[PDB]
Amino acid sequence: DLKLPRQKVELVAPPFVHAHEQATKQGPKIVEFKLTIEEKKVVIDEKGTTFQAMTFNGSMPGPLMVVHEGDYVETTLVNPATNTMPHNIDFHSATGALGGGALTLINPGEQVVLRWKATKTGVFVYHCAPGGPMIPWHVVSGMNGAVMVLPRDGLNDGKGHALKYDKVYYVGEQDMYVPRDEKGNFKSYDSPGEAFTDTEEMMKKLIPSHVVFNGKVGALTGKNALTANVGENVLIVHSQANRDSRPHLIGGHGDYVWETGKFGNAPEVGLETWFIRGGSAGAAMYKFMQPGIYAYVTHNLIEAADLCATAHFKVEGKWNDDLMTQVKAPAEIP
Amino acid sequence: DLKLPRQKVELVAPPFVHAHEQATKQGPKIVEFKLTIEEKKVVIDEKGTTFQAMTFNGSMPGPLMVVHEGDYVETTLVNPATNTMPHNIDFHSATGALGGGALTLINPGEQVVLRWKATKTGVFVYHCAPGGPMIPWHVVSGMNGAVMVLPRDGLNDGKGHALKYDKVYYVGEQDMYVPRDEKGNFKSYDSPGEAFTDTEEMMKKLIPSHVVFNGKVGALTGKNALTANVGENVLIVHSQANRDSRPHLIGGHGDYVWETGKFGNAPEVGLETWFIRGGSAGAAMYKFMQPGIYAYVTHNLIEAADLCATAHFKVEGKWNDDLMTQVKAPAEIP
Amino acid sequence: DLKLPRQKVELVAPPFVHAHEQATKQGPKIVEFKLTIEEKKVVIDEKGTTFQAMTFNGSMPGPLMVVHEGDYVETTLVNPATNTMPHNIDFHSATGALGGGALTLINPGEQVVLRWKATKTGVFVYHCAPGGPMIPWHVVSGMNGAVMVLPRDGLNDGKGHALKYDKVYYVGEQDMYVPRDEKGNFKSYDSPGEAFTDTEEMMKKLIPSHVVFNGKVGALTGKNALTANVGENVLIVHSQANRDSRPHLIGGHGDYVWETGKFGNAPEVGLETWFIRGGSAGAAMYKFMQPGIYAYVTHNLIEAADLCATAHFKVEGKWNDDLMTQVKAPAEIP
Ligand SMILES: OC[C@H]1O[C@@](CO)(O[C@H]2O[C@H](CO)[C@@H](O)[C@H](O)[C@H]2O)[C@@H](O)[C@@H]1O
Ligand SMILES: OC[C@H]1O[C@@](CO)(O[C@H]2O[C@H](CO)[C@@H](O)[C@H](O)[C@H]2O)[C@@H](O)[C@@H]1O
Ligand SMILES: OC[C@H]1O[C@@](CO)(O[C@H]2O[C@H](CO)[C@@H](O)[C@H](O)[C@H]2O)[C@@H](O)[C@@H]1O
Ligand SMILES: O=N[O-]
Ligand SMILES: O=N[O-]
Ligand SMILES: O=N[O-]
Ligand SMILES: O=N[O-]
Ligand SMILES: O=N[O-]
Ligand SMILES: O=N[O-]
Ligand SMILES: O=N[O-]
Ligand SMILES: O=N[O-]
Ligand SMILES: O=N[O-]
Ligand SMILES: [Cu+2]
Ligand SMILES: [Cu+2]
Ligand SMILES: [Cu+2]
Ligand SMILES: [Cu+2]
Ligand SMILES: [Cu+2]
Ligand SMILES: [Cu+2]
Repeated sequence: DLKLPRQKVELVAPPFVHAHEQATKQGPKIVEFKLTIEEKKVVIDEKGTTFQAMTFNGSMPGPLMVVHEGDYVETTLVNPATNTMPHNIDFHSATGALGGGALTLINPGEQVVLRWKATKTGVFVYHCAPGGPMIPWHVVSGMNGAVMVLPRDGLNDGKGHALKYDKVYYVGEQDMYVPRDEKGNFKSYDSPGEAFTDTEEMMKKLIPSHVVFNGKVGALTGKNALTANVGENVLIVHSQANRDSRPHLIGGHGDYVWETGKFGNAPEVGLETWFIRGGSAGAAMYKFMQPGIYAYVTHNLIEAADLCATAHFKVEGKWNDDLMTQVKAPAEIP
Repeated sequence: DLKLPRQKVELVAPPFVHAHEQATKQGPKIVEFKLTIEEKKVVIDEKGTTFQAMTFNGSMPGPLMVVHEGDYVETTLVNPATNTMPHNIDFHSATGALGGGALTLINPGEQVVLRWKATKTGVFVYHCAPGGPMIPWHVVSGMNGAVMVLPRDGLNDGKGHALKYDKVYYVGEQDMYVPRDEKGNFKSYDSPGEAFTDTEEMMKKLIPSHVVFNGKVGALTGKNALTANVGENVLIVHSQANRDSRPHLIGGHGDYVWETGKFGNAPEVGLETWFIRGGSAGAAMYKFMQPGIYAYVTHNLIEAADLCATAHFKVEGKWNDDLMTQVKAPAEIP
Repeated sequence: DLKLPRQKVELVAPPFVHAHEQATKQGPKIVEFKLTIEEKKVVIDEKGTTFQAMTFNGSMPGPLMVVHEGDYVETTLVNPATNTMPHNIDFHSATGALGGGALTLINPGEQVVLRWKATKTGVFVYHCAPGGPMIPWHVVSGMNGAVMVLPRDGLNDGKGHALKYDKVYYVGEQDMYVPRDEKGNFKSYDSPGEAFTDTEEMMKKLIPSHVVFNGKVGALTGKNALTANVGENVLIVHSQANRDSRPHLIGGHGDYVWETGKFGNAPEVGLETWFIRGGSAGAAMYKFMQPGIYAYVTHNLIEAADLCATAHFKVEGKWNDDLMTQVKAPAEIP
């Protein structure tokens, strides 16, 4: 009965984002996505700590889905028989049925197809939510991602001017709760079910052992640093499905920031640090002015430096001595 | 000397709100309220955990008081002789004398009458604040509520359009600190005074044992679910006198949100999750589009699902398949 | 090559702020500041608890630096040989080289001179950031302050009207992590290096032992209360380099608040409590209407009353009975 064109999207792993238009002359379509749930034991730090992860499409965060206002998002959610638990999906962008959660509960061996109309613009969390105490556990195990619903005319600054990004990255931040044994070492478990009792006990005390971007300490550093060039406008979408975060680009700013993440509201300008409320996504754009390394952090610096929540940008281009210069290099005090 | 008409209000227990006008053709009046303090041992969870509560009018939160800009709010605060402690009241809506606290300290057996002019619009916390370390203790024991100061022309969207709600609910969120004994069971106490030493020790560690709406786990579920119909615009006032919260309506949105709670500022639009700073009230309105059950939570999902901070809405009306539909019910993977 | 006039500033200790113009007819200048790092053991509470502090210019917070948009800020950072550790400086107001941190690392016995162009208006954090796990440790040891970059036309309300303050105060809030011994007493250490292992262990658990303004419990009370008169417009700049805060003026309001701290955005009006994201500064102005004592707090009241985060204002002037009056003093219940 819904007679619109269908478009398939090939999702890509974060922090990258599948190809899409900002402004578009397309009208509404049914945009088709597939998410396959994977439960897996992963390594989350450089010491080799393991973690019983539960993921959409194998990644933490789940991939960014991008559509336009008035599109219909049709998701095939697949829970292979190789998984152990039921799962579902709640889209904060969607209206009704607990975001879709009440229509998508699938046992191992099942799949389901949900369609929702993208009536609200912005960046939004999606996450699993199977019921009761399982809700936080599946979310903090990694089962969360985001979806971006763009205006058909692209982004604007609330003063009539278009804001076009040259690239977009998705940084998903994950609070993780890994219990310790008596002597103080992190515990390893054979299954998510086996990890549950100790992990819930820790969860209820509200202090994570790790806070990471893209699923691991250091994920977005070295070979996998984010990149830009001087003169490039970069959009950084940041999500946190369970706990607050305060993003900050060290050596830069948020030129235009939607900290609550919703494009019906004008962006704020010229921020140092912004705030992602737990259960939300927000977005910040910045035009790089200087080359070199930047760190992108949550500005609880204990979390950033000690618990895992640091990414890098490596930026190419020409240094601008008008903006900053070392007038006198380090020298002995006279 | 103040020669205005007097109007009595009969307060009602949360989450309901006493009858009031949004837009009004009344001019300023002296609006008369009575709050009677009650210290009492209550049950706060489905396991039968007890808690030494201290309340305005017997409830957590204290009732919502509603007036209009330029009204004078005249409160008779009563501390019956059956209570054990001194108490007072600080209105964040008021100007001077620590919000009224410096003019309202009453021993058991006393009452006091305070008047303040409602010069600031919005939703505001009120709470007890007797001095020193007693301040946090009385607040986290339950002695907090809110007051709404409406513009005389009612609410607007900051773009010239009236925003009229069909109903309003007040959700007061309470962080509670219940100590445990050596074997890990919650402790019970014979009096607030007896609970104080153990409770303060826990308080200073900044992790609540319970986070509840309307005073108890499950208070706003089952028979006492919040209700609406498709097409109804519902205002949800949310307060937290001591600790941050991040409200979220699962399956809905905040169509118009004043997260800082103050009507001199335009609302933000189309939010997924909003943020109530500890020590404040905020407000969100939503027009329901779909029938069914919704959950209203703080979106720290550990707090929501595990510590008590979940309410339900039951919504009547016709399902809208354009907004959401289950294209294919759960089935075996091909 | 940069041929502008040079102006020296004599910094003053917080909460006071060096003399400056709001609106100015001066054009851009090179504004010269000197910061001398001091590592020192200090007393942080009325019980005599000691703390291994690391400071810019001897104070926590470091002093407020005030310039105008388009000025060049030239800082001589000095690390005397009497210190033990390397240090540097990151300005959130600056563009490039990790805010200056990558250009300012100095060993004991060295100094460095950094210049940055003040292209972003607002209040901004500055802090030390020597690398890795040292970053949070130096910040939570006290090595943070703020810089205010004013529009050349002064502040405005976003509706065309000037906002001129009669005085400005800088409240720097510091989360401190002081370990305890087995019997529960705070530990003392002979050096910052000796304090590091125990202090890091505690830091990673994300619960401070103390949260203070101006470096000590009670710093901004008694002789050192903040002051005002009825009719005076006071700007309160609040910073927190590592952890969120929720300022509140008990008995007052935020008449105009930039909670994200950036003057390119209009202020919000009529707030009760505002929110300083960790890693940022914000600012609130209030015109006092009533005499008497006010408390200025973070409205986690446990932190305010029990962990140290309370300042006072003493305000002179005439009481306004229209705004507030005690209709009936405390009396026996009829
Ligand atoms: O940036 C959103 C903000 O901008 C305003 C103009 O101040 O509206 C603009 O953006 C709307 C949503 O994209 C457009 O529909 C509108 O035409 C455009 O002016 C605000 O109304 C809005 O809050
Ligand atoms: O919603 C408050 C927001 O709306 C504006 C118009 O953009 O003012 C409106 O609301 C005021 C307060 O109710 C009215 O007095 C005013 O007349 C009306 O236009 C903003 O000024 C305000 O921030
Ligand atoms: O208060 C900042 C806010 O005000 C507006 C007007 O609504 O611009 C004013 O402030 C700018 C920055 O100081 C001035 O350049 C501008 O001329 C003045 O109108 C907004 O554009 C801005 O967000
Ligand atoms: O050693 N088990 O906690
Ligand atoms: O500047 N950030 O640590
Ligand atoms: O290298 N000292 O001047
Ligand atoms: O058993 N008392 O903590
Ligand atoms: O969608 N909320 O868990
Ligand atoms: O029910 N299985 O297709
Ligand atoms: O007594 N040392 O922790
Ligand atoms: O009103 N403040 O506690
Ligand atoms: O002092 N009693 O009315
Ligand atoms: Cu799941
Ligand atoms: Cu959710
Ligand atoms: Cu009390
Ligand atoms: Cu208060
Ligand atoms: Cu340092
Ligand atoms: Cu920083």
